Amino acid sequence: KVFGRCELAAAMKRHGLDNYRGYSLGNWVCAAKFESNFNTQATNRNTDGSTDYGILQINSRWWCNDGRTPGSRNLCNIPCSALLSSDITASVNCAKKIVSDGNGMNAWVAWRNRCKGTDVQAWIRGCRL
Repeated sequence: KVFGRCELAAAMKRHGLDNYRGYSLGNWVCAAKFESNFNTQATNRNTDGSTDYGILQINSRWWCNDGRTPGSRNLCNIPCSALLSSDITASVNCAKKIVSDGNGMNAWVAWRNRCKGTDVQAWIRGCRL
């Protein structure tokens, strides 16, 4: 499923992310934009052989099991394909463990490089929330 900016925003607030661990809604939307282009089915391979899954590109090294990542953990106790559903519940819930892990949203390299220190508000501009 490919979300609209505001739809994704709406769903993310609904699922408890607005100011989750201090991170306003615009951060999560911006991160989603640059990780997956709002597309729930997005997959990409990392240089280490792990794969990134979903709307927020959650990775198999630590957070999920995809059956082909040797020497990895499954810290969100999920198969990585659960992260590609049209329902974002699993991705959000897992994002909350990641984001609560010490490094905050810096765990997402696209957040720190593209969203951090920028006007993240603009990502929710014109949405009913």
